[PDB]
Amino acid sequence: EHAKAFLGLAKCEEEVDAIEREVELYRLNKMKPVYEKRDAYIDEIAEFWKIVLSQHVSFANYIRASDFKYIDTIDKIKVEWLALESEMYDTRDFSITFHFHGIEGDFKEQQVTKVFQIKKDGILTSEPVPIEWPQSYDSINPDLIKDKRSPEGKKKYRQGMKTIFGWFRWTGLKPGKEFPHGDSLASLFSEEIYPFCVKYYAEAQRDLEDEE
Amino acid sequence: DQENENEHAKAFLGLAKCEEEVDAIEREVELYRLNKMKPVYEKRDAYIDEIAEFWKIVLSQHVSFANYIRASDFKYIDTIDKIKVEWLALESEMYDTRDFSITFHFHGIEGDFKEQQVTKVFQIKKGKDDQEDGILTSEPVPIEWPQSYDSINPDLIKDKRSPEGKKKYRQGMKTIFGWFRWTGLKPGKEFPHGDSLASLFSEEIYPFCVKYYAEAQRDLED
Repeated sequence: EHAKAFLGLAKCEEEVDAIEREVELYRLNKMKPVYEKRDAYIDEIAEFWKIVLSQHVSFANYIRASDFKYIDTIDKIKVEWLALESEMYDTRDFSITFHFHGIEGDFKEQQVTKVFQIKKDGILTSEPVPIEWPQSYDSINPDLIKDKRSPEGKKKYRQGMKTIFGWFRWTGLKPGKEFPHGDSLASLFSEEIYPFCVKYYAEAQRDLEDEE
Repeated sequence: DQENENEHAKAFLGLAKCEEEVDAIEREVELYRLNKMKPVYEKRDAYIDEIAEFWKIVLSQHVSFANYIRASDFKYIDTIDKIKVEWLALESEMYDTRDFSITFHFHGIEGDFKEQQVTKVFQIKKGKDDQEDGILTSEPVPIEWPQSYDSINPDLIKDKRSPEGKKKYRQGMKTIFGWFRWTGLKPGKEFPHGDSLASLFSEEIYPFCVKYYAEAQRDLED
């Protein structure tokens, strides 16, 4: 028994999913103007992103220690939700653009955009995007390493692919063969870091305020 | 740096205003969701009423609900055969999007617990200064306690100041029935975590009961 009720409940849950979709699209549309206005003010604050990325708890766990030298050069982060350009896109789909100020003689100033899209629930996927790795990473650079057959050549390949730079060539299509948990890192940016960066910034001052 | 510190000040003022706009947007979005969902909840709840043991299964399925009350109370929680939540913000914009009334119907137990319908109201309140999103508060609402709970019933205990009376008193206030007189305005003197329990209902149990029920029915197979 209860079959009739169960079928009805299944249809109701479908209606709920549809509403959630409409609600999120409504929110994304309303937020676009506010984010633009907000980001313009952020661009006026020196080490904003440096401070935010160092304030986020789990972010640091996704990358290597030696990466913070370059992460600290991030001067701008902009996320754009693809669903605002067309349906066919999940509301979780987005492009994220980073601007690195660089480091004289080691890491060049550059702007890199990576696109994340849901594929079937569902999982994020992406296409590799070019990024010039720090000169300091030549020994662990996948495109450079000559002969990754030796025990050290493999160690170095693994070390480099686990850096934030390895994340840029992540696709989510070869589980176990790419930067670990690239999809979770992406979600960190679109769901936490970009939307609530100001709150992280305020918390960073608050924290350094209690130590005062 | 009179220009930069001024730029930072301008920036901070600008950001504070942006957050205010975000807060306004969040409310507008939530009102839209609640209005669209109201009709779906009514239809879904009508199907739920055709499944007699639905709520008993859902409530035993939730991961933390059980942590709020004595295992002893489940005899009575098992008689709940209807739960309906209504969001107050839909009736007036003076209500916070988190404000709601929850109505329970208990089938009862012969000679011990009367069949009855009870509605409790929860509304946000703030203390000012600190960002404080505010906390939930409520007013006591009448419910007829089980006859067997006579000795721990707050309104029947004569002493409740003596060693044994105080113990019996505290036991009763920790039951689901004690939760009905919770208000959130007398910390340490009421049903423990009455506020978190109320949120469990409006944010988890009522909205996702069907997912909990399915998960429970799924564990009966394989």
